[PDB]
Amino acid sequence: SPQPLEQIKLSESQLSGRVGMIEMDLASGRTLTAWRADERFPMMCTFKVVLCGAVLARVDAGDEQLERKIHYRQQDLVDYSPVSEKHLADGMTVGELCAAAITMSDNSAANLLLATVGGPAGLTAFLRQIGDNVTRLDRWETELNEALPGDARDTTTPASMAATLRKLLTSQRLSARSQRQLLQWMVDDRVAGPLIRSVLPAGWFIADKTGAGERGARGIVALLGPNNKAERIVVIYLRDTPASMAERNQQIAGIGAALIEHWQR
Ligand SMILES: OC[C@H]1O[C@H](O[C@H]2[C@H](O)[C@@H](O)[C@H](OCCCCCCC3CCCCC3)O[C@@H]2CO)[C@H](O)[C@@H](O)[C@@H]1O
Repeated sequence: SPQPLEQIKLSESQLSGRVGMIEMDLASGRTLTAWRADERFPMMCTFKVVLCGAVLARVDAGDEQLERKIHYRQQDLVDYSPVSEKHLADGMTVGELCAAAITMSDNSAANLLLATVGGPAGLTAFLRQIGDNVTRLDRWETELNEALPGDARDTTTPASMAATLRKLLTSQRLSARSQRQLLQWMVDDRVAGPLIRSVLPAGWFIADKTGAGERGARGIVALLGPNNKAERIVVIYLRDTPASMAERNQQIAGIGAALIEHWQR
């Protein structure tokens, strides 16, 4: 592998798309590697980590309970609802909805939770309240994945998303238990977690949320480190590439390979 920056460049030229990337020390917030870190990218499903952050802040404040059962109707469901479509009769707890959103990328679960936090405008207000003045959610699932060229809606930057994920996981803005829960939901990702582990060297920690949208948009926010520890936040977004899903996945994996190969840095 080339050095990470060189691999990222190669990825842009092979994908004919824009890559944005940041590697950040989880403990200190040190930015180690940055590429287009201040450019906008569609969040896609990665927004669901922030969403569950807002939910947990409500729980901490006594305005919400993870146990609270939410009942919903079929008319409420949107495209890709693998868990929520199974519980029309019996409902799902707020905590179950969070797990379905982060671990199983359930879109209707995400919308149900969005309802509880004041919708896209409420989640955006929450971002401002934790000092993220860049990330914005404007739409619900699934329109938020539209990824129109140049459209600022539903976007973040690698730098903002990394800083925000660090704030949610470690800054004591959330309670100890809530920080632990948000981390655990990312540890439990079923969409990409088990696949990533299958290709990581022994000893490497992974927790993640992945996202996918239109026009090539792909992304991952992750915690990664050797010695079974979450040492770094890695945020990678791709946009405006015509490439196959498989090659987008491979290119993201290649940037990861470069990070691992050149870790001691
Ligand atoms: O010397 C370091 C290591 O080099 C190789 O490991 C390879 C591994 O065999 C390959 O499968 C992976 O591909 C990359 C897999 C990454 C998967 C996605 C990563 C995510 C996580 C963070 C967010 C972005 C993407 O590269 C590493 C590093 O070369 C050797 O196989 C391994 O024995 C050795 O310990």
